Amino acid sequence: SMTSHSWLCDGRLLCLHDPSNKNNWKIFRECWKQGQPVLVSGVHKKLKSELWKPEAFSQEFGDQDVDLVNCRNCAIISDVKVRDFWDGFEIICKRLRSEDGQPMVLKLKDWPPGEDFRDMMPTRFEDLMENLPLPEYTKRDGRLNLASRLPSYFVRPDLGPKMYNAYGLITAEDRRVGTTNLHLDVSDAVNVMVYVGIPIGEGAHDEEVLKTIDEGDADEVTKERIHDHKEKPGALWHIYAAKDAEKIRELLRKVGEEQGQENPPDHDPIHDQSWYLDQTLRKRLYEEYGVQGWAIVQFLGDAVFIPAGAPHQVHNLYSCIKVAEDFVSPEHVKHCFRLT
Ligand SMILES: CNCc1ccncc1
Ligand SMILES: [Cl-]
Ligand SMILES: [Cl-]
Ligand SMILES: [Cl-]
Ligand SMILES: [Cl-]
Ligand SMILES: [Mn+2]
Repeated sequence: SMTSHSWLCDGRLLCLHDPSNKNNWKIFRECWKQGQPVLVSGVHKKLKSELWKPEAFSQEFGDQDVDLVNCRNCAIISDVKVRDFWDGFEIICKRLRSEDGQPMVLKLKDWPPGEDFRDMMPTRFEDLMENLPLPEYTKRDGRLNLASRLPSYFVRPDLGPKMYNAYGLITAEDRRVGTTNLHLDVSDAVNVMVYVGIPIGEGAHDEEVLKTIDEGDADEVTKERIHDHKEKPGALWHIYAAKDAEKIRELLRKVGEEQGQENPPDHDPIHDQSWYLDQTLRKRLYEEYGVQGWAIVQFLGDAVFIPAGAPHQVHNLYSCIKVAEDFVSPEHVKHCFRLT
């Protein structure tokens, strides 16, 4: 039967089932006040699906200049055309190649650039903002969004949304690599998976995707969404409570030292955005520091709510289009305050 919600991560993660249910706030707010992330499924069904395809982005915007990142070695590919990224999104034999002759795993950097999303893509902007879940929190003028209401004593988020476009990681070696490394944001955010691209030509790597989710520490209820409902999995997240950020810094300082980095004892390895916590680092965090995280698989249409100050990392399983909006909830406004 249709139900209001369910639990993931063995009861530690709320999953809301209907993105436009006017009563969601009653379940949401209790979980949110405790510093937990929240998942809302089904947002894809509310969107105009023709607006969120890689072929449309290539056709409409393909002549713009951009930089890309090689996810495997963090190298920048400077001043290429945006079509060079999009035309390889699903067709592997069209991807830019590394010196070694392999197709590259690429991320499109800062596109649309800065705050231009609304000006460049006015129809996409309308379609996203009108269909965000928890609208009193997430809309620019929502009754519980303080972004437009705070003085300069608080860091205000840039006008959004922001897009995250990147290929899926492929090999066993790629399992230890991040699409986006561990970092934190001083505002809350909602991140929506608007498109998942399962490739062709080398499209058959369905079994390395299961070993990544399994080793990623994903829960048994999550593994059932694949095998039983045939939903398309985009990305594996790890999120940590804001209260655990300093223990995470202590671990990454210890590991930097062991790997012979030379860092001052105050340096911030989370702000550096230089680490991805692989299965080894996540076990060590748990055992040596007492810190447990939320391992989340974001499927097509899943909205991930990320609390202000919560460290998080993302590993694309397949090619993804994500769109995120920043907001400032009253629950987490401490995280953006400039004093004490
Ligand atoms: C896939 N999204 C990448 C991302 C970057 C920063 N924060 C959250 C997500
Ligand atoms: Cl548009
Ligand atoms: Cl709401
Ligand atoms: Cl990064
Ligand atoms: Cl908090
Ligand atoms: Mn982030």
